[PDB]
Amino acid sequence: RESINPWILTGFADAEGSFLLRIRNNNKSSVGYSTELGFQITLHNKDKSILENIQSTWKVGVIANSGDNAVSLKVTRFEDLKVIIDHFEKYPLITQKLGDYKLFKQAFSVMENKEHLKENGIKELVRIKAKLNWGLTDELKKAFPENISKERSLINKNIPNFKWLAGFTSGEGHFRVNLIKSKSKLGVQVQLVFTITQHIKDKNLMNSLITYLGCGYIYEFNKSEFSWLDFRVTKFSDINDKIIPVFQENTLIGVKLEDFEDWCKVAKLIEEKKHLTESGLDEIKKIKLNMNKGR
DNA sequence: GGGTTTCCACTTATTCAACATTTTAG
DNA sequence: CCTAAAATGTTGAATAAGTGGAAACC
Ligand SMILES: [Ca+2]
Ligand SMILES: [Ca+2]
Ligand SMILES: [Ca+2]
Ligand code: NA
Repeated sequence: RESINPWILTGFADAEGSFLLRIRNNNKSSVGYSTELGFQITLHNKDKSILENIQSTWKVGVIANSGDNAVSLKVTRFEDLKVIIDHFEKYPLITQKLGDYKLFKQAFSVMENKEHLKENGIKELVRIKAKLNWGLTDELKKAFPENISKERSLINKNIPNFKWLAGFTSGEGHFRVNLIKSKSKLGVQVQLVFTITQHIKDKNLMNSLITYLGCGYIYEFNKSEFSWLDFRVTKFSDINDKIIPVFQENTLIGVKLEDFEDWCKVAKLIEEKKHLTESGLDEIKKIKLNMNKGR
């Protein structure tokens, strides 16, 4: 029954939200197409209570299973989309997703004017959809023979505050205990790692985390044709003095919170040098077993 | 109406989270 | 030598993004 701070909500939407525009062949519509406009977040079942909390913050949206292991919050009821717009006007998005929101807003105006029931409005929705997310299907492009741009301006914005960061990290952030086989006396080095992962279309934002948080580095990764970035922090001093205090003051949501708290336990032990004792490493190992995929 | 809207079931691709090992720095 | 810090690479599923079907609203 708890609500979410609005900037945390926008950071979580930058991480996990998606805007939807359906343009559907419909034999019963006057113009031959019906439409649906919306916002949605799909998460693993274990984080259903986040969706319930967003739903009670906005008082809009419906929650439904999405397959066997996930669950969605979807807002497509047209009048309820005014809450979505009012929220993201007041607490605006930061990632390239802001561009998708701007297209969602253009689609909202077409629909608010009832133009989507006419030829000209459907054509404008098609032009808007061509720039949104994955674009037009081949079928829908062939149905609207017209030179239609798929290009948009890139978004370039700075992290607005640490609440946005707590929300974004609740989505994309990762805290772990990395056990490194070592030549140390004890034979296992404990490394705490904070990671944020993102596609390269938001390299600017990613690169800025180094300055925003005053620590870390960025790597690129390649998997066949796909590319993404990690921001990482591995220096214990930065973890303990910069990362941990941020998220104690700006509280994570979801089960990621419990992983952060467990991570902070191991930070305490390292600060006490108990990671260099057998009784310590044993406890660290137990804590790690119950984090992330092992929870 | 009956054209339009809204919801639920369910699918798809891949961008995330996750992870361990291997070097390097100091 | 002893630890800490950074780099090297994967992996596969939790995301993002999307479609089929139809009840029922206005
Ligand atoms: Ca994302
Ligand atoms: Ca995500
Ligand atoms: Ca490599
Ligand atoms: Na996530």
